[PDB]
Amino acid sequence: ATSTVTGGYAQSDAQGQMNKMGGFNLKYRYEEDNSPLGVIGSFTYTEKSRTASSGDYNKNQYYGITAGPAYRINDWASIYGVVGVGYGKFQTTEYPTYKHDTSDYGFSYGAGLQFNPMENVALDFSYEQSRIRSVDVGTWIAGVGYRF
Repeated sequence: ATSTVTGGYAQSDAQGQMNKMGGFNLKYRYEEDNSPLGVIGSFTYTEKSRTASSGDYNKNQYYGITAGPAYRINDWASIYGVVGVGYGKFQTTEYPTYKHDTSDYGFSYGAGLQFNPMENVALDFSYEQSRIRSVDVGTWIAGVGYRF
């Protein structure tokens, strides 16, 4: 009741001399009447398969937490806007100790369309933009969920 479970897949665009990335997203939503908006929170984790040479594989991970108000249109015209914080960090494989890891945060903004009936048959699609340092992020997500 008054809860939603959605899972989706994200693809992130690569800048020249780089590779694409994949992300998994989980979302929770609260059910609200017309006059208060619905609250959605999403957690995203980025992953990349190992690359040639074991010197640098899946070293970099990205974490993002976003929150925003959904507006429910009875037609398939629903509008959601969300803002989050995303950061990247390098983690040690296990034993090889070194002091080269770095961390940086950026602000992401996204918008999506939503059409939902009861049960799993509700779908949402959103695009997210990360603000432009020497690498710029473009992410498209598609998720499916159910309510109560």
